[PDB]
Amino acid sequence: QIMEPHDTLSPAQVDEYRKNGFLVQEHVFDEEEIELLRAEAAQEFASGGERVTVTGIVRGVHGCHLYSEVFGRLVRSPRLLPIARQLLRDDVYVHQFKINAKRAFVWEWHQDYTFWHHEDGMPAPRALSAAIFLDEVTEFNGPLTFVPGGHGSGMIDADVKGEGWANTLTASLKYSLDVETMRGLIERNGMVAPKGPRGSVLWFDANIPHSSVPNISPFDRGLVLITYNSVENKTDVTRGTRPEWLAARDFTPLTALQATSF
Amino acid sequence: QIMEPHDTLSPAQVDEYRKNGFLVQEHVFDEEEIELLRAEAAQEFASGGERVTVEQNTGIVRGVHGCHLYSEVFGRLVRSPRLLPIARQLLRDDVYVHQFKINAKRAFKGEVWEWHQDYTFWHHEDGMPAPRALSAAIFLDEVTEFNGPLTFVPGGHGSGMIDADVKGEGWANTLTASLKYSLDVETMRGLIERNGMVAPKGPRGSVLWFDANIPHSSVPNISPFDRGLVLITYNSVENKTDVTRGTRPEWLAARDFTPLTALQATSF
Ligand SMILES: O=C(O)CCC(=O)C(=O)O
Ligand code: PRO
Ligand code: PRO
Ligand SMILES: [O]
Repeated sequence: QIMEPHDTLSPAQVDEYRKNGFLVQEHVFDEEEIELLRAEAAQEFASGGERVTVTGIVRGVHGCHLYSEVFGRLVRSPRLLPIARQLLRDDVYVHQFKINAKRAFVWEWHQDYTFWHHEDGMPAPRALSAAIFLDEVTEFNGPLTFVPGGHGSGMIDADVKGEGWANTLTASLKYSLDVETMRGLIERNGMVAPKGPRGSVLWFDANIPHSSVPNISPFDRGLVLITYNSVENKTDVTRGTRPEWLAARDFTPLTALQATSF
Repeated sequence: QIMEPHDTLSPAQVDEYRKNGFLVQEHVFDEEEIELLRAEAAQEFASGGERVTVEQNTGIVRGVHGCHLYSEVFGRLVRSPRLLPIARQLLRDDVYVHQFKINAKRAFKGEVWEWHQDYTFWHHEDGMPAPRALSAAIFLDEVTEFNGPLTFVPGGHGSGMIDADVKGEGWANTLTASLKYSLDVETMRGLIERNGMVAPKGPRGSVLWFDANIPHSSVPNISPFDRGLVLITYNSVENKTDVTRGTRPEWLAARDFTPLTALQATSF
């Protein structure tokens, strides 16, 4: 049995990711694969307990690669792992895994690294996220939106609206970026909401500012977001404040799935 | 503590490797790193017992095999961030060590390596099912025209297995001056008349990457200079050898196919 030999990004793709802070690869996973991932997402939303977040409809579920065999395999996929290694220039592990159901009918502006630095003791922004598109992403179903090049600043200041971690994944975020700071970033660099078909992968930098608007449209915008971190960049578990299913503590380097008879 | 971020080959470098079947990177390891490896090699030649091979005319050391299984230093080298990411890159897979050897090719007494493709050996002796493997040869000494450099047929890997005459049952003569698989003389001449021969040179600490199927040879060293090479053969995990058709011990042909991970920088 055989897996396709590992594909990595071209030098122009790597340049684009480094310059913009994001990159889309279209049609990484096929329809049948996506539908497997959608079924498992639905299982996780149904049975995830305290790892589910909520009007009261599912907003997200966290940590599923620790609890689902299917998602545990996904993060080792040869479509994903080799690019994560290549971009981070290290062995890698999963810092965070989440499925953000942007149901058919806000995430405020933020840099992920800001969260992971302060909540989890991530020492440098040497991490990224791969967002797998379970639905077509269009202009109308609340696409992730970025300030391109906005990661080159580094961490940007934000008020800490909370003395807990409950508000880290609510509509009102613990470390939101203010209107004055964003207006500046946006006037300088612009805003971009990358689009793509079901099965695409959107890669984005831990430090890139991003947001998404409410989805009142008729279509869902399900994303599976896998955050890969450099093993060298492992979080300081002594500054960590969160459960495992938000901030991993097993730093074992990931290895790629091989083709087996089962 | 910080390891330098993993460096991979450029697209030009990869293209050169695929087209020629070999590639030199100069100055990968520094003198002090090489000296550590030289000292460990000397330990392995002194204590490897049955894993050590000697030259026939004289009894001086020819080779030692499997050291990554027995030396911690050599166990870490194979995981080095200077080596592992390139092997992963070139084999487009996770990888493991099929074979590890140190070929000492001393100053005046070092003997021939006749023309051979490594893959021919690994396929028939060890059950490697495709040539999706490569060797990284670390230069413990400057390799020059005169100290018996590995010599290749550039592009000679792109015909698969070439036809060889087999000498005997068993495997002792896989490591000798006269090899169990010797190449057909007219096919050799034809290969060479169309592709030429090249002996890559380079300073101490270089790495010479070469394809599992590239024809290669080396002459005796009559310089007053050693040519110690540490040869690490990485194989694709997908391409793991079929251990049911395997005829040799573990220190010639690995059985543990666990994918390798890179060394990190720790406080010890
Ligand atoms: O449409 C979505 O929100 C993606 C699919 C999903 O999250 C689910 O199957 O429950
Ligand atoms: O708390 C966290 O880590 C995730 C990622 C940024 C917003 N919510
Ligand atoms: O027997 C082997 O495996 C090595 C490679 C060719 C010569 N000796
Ligand atoms: O080799």
